[PDB]
Amino acid sequence: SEIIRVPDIGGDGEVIELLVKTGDLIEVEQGLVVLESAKASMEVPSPKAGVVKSVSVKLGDKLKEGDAIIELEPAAGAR
Repeated sequence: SEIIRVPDIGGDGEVIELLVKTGDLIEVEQGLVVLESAKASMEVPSPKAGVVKSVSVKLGDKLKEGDAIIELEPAAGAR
């Protein structure tokens, strides 16, 4: 699995709402979270089609770029 931290926003990223859960399988397109900026709010979908494994963040919490956000587990066959 790979950890997905905050991308390059150019400022601080405050979590507004969370439309995901643990064990939920996302897709390459569906949104994932809604962070707000100092001049515009941006959303971040799932960067990989996997199943949420653990949430290292919360709703309303603040995070600075470079900080880990969540850990998706893209079962690449494994079996």
